[PDB]
Amino acid sequence: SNEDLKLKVAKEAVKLVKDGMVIGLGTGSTAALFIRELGNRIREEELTVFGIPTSFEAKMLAMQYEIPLVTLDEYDVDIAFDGADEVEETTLFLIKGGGGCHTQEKIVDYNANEFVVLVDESKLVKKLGEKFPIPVEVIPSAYRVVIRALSEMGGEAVIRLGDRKRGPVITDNGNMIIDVFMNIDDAIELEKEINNIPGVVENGIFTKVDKVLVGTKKGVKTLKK
Amino acid sequence: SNEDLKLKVAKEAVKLVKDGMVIGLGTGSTAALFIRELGNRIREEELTVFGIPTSFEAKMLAMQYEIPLVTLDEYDVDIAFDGADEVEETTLFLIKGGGGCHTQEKIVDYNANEFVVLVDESKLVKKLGEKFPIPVEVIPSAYRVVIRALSEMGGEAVIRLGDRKRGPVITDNGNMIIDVFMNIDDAIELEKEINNIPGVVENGIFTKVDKVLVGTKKGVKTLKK
Amino acid sequence: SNEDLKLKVAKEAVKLVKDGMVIGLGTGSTAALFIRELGNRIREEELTVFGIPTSFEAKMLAMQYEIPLVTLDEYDVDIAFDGADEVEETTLFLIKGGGGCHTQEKIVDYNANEFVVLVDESKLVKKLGEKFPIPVEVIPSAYRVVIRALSEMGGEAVIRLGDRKRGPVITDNGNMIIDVFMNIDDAIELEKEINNIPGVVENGIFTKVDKVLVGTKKGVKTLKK
Amino acid sequence: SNEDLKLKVAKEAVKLVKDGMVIGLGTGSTAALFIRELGNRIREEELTVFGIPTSFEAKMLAMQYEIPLVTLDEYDVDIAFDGADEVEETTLFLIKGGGGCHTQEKIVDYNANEFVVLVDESKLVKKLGEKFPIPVEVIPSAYRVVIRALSEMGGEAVIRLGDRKRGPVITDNGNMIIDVFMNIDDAIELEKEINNIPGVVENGIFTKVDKVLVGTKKGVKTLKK
Ligand SMILES: [Cl-]
Ligand SMILES: [Cl-]
Ligand SMILES: [Cl-]
Ligand SMILES: [Cl-]
Repeated sequence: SNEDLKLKVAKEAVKLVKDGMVIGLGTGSTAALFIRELGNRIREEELTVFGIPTSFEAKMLAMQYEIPLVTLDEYDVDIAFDGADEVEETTLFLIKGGGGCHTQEKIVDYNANEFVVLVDESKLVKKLGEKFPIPVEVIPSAYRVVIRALSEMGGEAVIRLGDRKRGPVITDNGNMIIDVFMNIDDAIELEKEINNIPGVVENGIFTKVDKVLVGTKKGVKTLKK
Repeated sequence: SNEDLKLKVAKEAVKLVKDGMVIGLGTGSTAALFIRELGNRIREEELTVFGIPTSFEAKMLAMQYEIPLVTLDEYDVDIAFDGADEVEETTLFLIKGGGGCHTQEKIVDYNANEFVVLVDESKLVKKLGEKFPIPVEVIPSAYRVVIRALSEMGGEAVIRLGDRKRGPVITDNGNMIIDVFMNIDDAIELEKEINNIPGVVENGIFTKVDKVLVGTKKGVKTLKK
Repeated sequence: SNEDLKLKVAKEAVKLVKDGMVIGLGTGSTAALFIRELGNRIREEELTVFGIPTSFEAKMLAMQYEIPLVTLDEYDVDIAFDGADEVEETTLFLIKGGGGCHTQEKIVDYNANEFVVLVDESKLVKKLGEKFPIPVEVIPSAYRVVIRALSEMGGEAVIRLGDRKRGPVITDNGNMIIDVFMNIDDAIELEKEINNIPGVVENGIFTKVDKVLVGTKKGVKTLKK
Repeated sequence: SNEDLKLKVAKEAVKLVKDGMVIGLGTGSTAALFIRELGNRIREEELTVFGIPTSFEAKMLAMQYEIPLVTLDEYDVDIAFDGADEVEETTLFLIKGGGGCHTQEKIVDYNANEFVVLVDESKLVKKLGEKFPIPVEVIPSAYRVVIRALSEMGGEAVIRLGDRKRGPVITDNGNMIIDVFMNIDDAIELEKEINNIPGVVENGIFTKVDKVLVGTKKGVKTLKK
């Protein structure tokens, strides 16, 4: 699972943090390494830096690494750092939500002044959604009719089931997750269309990325449109 | 308040129900009268009719009037009956969610085989949203950034505060409500764009309807197309 | 995982269902097998039987096996069937909530006219909670202070984390789960005390049951008192 | 409604705050005045004091008066300040939850090193629960069986309905509120018994106060012991 490349991008990403910044703390294994680096760098350099978490996980990690936490209802974010399940090469469109936290991730990431994605090179894809389903957070009363709508749109949609709870996985917001495989022609339009299905709260297509840091065997390349 | 006209429309609407149907049970004063009529009809004619609620209000009234409730996750709705805050005369577009329940309302109403709106004549308007704000259900962590997005779209947005609970009104789904006055040029497109703001769950613009029953002093008229 | 003994108990349990009943549908592998048997019986005998689910799992299985679902807010349950993580041999006290659904389970199971536990023989224990921790559903804001409370009570408490969603496991009600090992010397009082910790929603000690059906190699035995 | 008395208690209460403390920020009109006073004192004396909110209201007010906010999952509370609907004179037992926020209030207030209640003189009563119902926060699926349980206990239990939303008032936690009139013979035991009803999250009886500051025409008096 490319941990050395993940750590490499985390250590490079943390250099972008400046004293006085409010930083969005992403979710997933790559973000988690970044949160540890930020925690270290805050302590060792006596920085005044606050974090806004994108999940209970990010919140609990921040606490462990002693990053002061604030909320988006109180502060704007200077830079949001987050991972991705896929990054489309030519567009820098993402699929996120493998970890079931795409809703709070999007809220922070799209609202930050800058949104930086942190990935190892294996996340790069030629075609978004070819090999990874789109996560969709759904109001529980609407699961059947959202599966219908997604199926009408050409998707193969399945409810995400839990490993440590019986039945559907539940998000930090109390909703279910449907994962849907789609042939994505126009990712911007598809993101809009899925969100307009009654019962859909948010989906894992991200189309507003400022830049992508990619850990490779050679180093860290930056991608920007 | 037009109670006479509301009762008239409810009494006429209940005649559309056929034995064996699953009926969507709307929310608000007019839908409440309909639920009473439906319960009375089920009793007096011994119909086998089930209901699917759009709110905890609808669930409680169904209990009170002995309408057996099933779930949208198992059954499609033959006819959904619901109220509206505004019905635009030329388009039959609606604003709903004055009572805070537009999200579950839309899940039921848009998915019903037939969606029938029940209003008294006072709800008819020349221009949608000229005199009533659009309810928007919002993930609580996102309220500040959603207010910003709505303001940047030209809206006057205010968080709805409560009287029987201190602070923000909370929906049946656990979220907050922002009410936003907007100049609605293209209702179909605005509905879509509001839903694509991160942190927005659903909004009160409704642009799909089968027919609108309107209680007037001379009787109930049916609007369609 | 004793699938023969679980299937055996499910097949015997379904015989207790009578035409016209409302049946509580439990959660977990043994309950799932019962739900299938029930659906088969309803179909092959053309029974008029309704279900009330204890979880999103039970809801989905009821859909799959064509059991019409109603609500506890409208109907009482004739017989609730559910599984257990442990059944104490002398008292028939249980631990439930291994699958994270103990809160809704307890709501249904304690209120049913008859509550029937279904287990294979491996679930029988000499001492409740010696080898299995008590699940505790917790308001997220409270997890730290609940860990403290449970520790004061002599428990070793740990937040349940997931792998299909990053971070804490979230219940069907949107809360967290703390699992706590305790030396249980009065189950009835411990259940009551845990529930009086601020931030605790419900716990997995069950001290009310009508009978326990146990699948053994020599047949299904029935335990009571 | 005794506004000058509330103000005078708030002004006296704020003197109890010391630099470096973490303070619990209560809910309701009297607490809101306290929050204003605290915000003023933090700014004017350049205190390093943090607040932990007991509601979305308290969080919103803190932000408005620029009190830095932390969470109970991160920090313990030195002093929690909160209001009350009733304060029984001889015992200092309280009823809280008039504003629908008793659950988060109890989580903070019971966990504080010191819990201070702020009331005007009109909140003092001879007998707890004689003139005011006990708020009870209830899992929505359980409202009928919880009404039943409370009624079996001798209570007159009624669902609290909203005025700025249709149907049941919903808490910050996404649950319903049932208000129940009871003849309270043993408050400590009743608090425990109500909490052990399946589907009850928390109730408004509070039995653990350190002191009560009372606003009277003459001044502010401290009740303790
Ligand atoms: Cl995620
Ligand atoms: Cl509404
Ligand atoms: Cl479970
Ligand atoms: Cl309150």
